[PDB]
Amino acid sequence: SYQWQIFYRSLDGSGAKE
Repeated sequence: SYQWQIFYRSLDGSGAKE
């Protein structure tokens, strides 16, 4: 239920960090 948990999940590597 979060931006990443919902988006990043689909994104191979959203966050720049490892």
